[PDB]
Amino acid sequence: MGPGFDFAQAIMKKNTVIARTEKGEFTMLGVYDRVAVIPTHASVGEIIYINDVETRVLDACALRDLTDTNLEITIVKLDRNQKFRDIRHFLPRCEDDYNDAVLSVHTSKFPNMYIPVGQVTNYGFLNLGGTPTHRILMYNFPTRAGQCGGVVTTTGKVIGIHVGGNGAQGFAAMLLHSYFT
Repeated sequence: MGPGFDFAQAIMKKNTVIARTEKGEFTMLGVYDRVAVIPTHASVGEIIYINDVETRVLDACALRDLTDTNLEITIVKLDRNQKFRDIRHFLPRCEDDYNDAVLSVHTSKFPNMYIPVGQVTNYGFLNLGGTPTHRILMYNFPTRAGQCGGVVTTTGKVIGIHVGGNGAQGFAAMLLHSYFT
């Protein structure tokens, strides 16, 4: 509808796949080469389905901060025959608050879904499903099951991936440039 949705659509059309684990179907953001991200609660194993094709996982790292606190981001290297467009230059360098963000989801249940979530707070600490979690972004939208892995963007930045909600607010894990050097 406008330039927020334009940037979101550009990311979805080239930099997302549908990932399936034993824990469900997730939006998965490809960042560069064969490297992608997914919520840690997807429980990535040795094999994952990528657009319904059996794919070997070459490496998987569940990120934690230097206090040994969950960040809810798993970085996955896929045994895929094709690279992602390199979008690392759209990643923020530091923790921040944002205006006018879009959450974009693409799964079998929710194809071509875009949600204007509005203002995004650097929330910080969240007890996410019982697990202490840091670097959480919050937006005041009633996000639902099937949105995990959804990409959070502003115009010109890819800022996070959706990891949960409480019925009234949604929560994303930050993406930072330093995760992907």
